[PDB]
Amino acid sequence: GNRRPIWIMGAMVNAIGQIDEFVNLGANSIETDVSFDDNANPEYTYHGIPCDCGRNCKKYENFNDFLKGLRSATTPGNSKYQEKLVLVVFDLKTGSLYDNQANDAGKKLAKNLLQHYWNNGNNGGRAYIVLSIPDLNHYPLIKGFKDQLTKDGHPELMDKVGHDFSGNDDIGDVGKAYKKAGITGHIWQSDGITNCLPRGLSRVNAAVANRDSANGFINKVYYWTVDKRSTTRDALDAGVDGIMTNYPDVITDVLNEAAYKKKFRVATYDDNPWVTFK
Ligand SMILES: [Mg+2]
Repeated sequence: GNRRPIWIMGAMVNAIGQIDEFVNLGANSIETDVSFDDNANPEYTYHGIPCDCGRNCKKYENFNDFLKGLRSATTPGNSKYQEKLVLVVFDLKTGSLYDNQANDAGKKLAKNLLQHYWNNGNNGGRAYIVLSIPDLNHYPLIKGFKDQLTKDGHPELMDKVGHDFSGNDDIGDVGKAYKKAGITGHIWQSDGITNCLPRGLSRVNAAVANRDSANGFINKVYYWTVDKRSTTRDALDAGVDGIMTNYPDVITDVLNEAAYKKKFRVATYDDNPWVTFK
């Protein structure tokens, strides 16, 4: 049947210059860390130590600077536009906040994205965005984000927004979180661990089983962080939709292997990331 569209996602793309670096190596998507200040306002795109093996952990920007860069990379006609860059996952570092600031953090995030990425609806960046939350108990962040875009008069930009819970929680507990949050679509499911440590495919397989089941809730599954061809092949054979990597050119080389070219292709803008592949 048809080739599954795959998101090749650059890991820890936290400096404006790294957006071209990863996209030019073959990524169609990036993952970016977002730190929060003591008032739940996004502050930096900063991961810090410890981080993946072989990476400098300390590159960062002011978050709104990063968003203006990412807007340039994803706005047709801009001198820096990358037509291939179609998804951004924000790894929201809400661990520094109290649980009762999760909703406030969603609202602050929406205000910044509206102003600096979507430019108040004037010729904004076109990428789809996944709000990845590391703690299921922070699910109120989603309502905050949606209510703030609604208040600001751009509720439609939620068509460009999806969701992930990154903590490797049990799949049924993830689904309960989404039920609590009132969410019924646009759901990505991460599974992974730092490239520094080993991991098998058991939870990836459970996430794919949920995604492909008649009444499951996951639309897409992505596995992180994968820097080896063998691991790439294992994840593709498991049926994942995304692979997060420090080396997009390794993943691209695997997808260009003749057996994999028959079964997968690199996702473009017209592949809606919220639709389960059939
Ligand atoms: Mg991260």
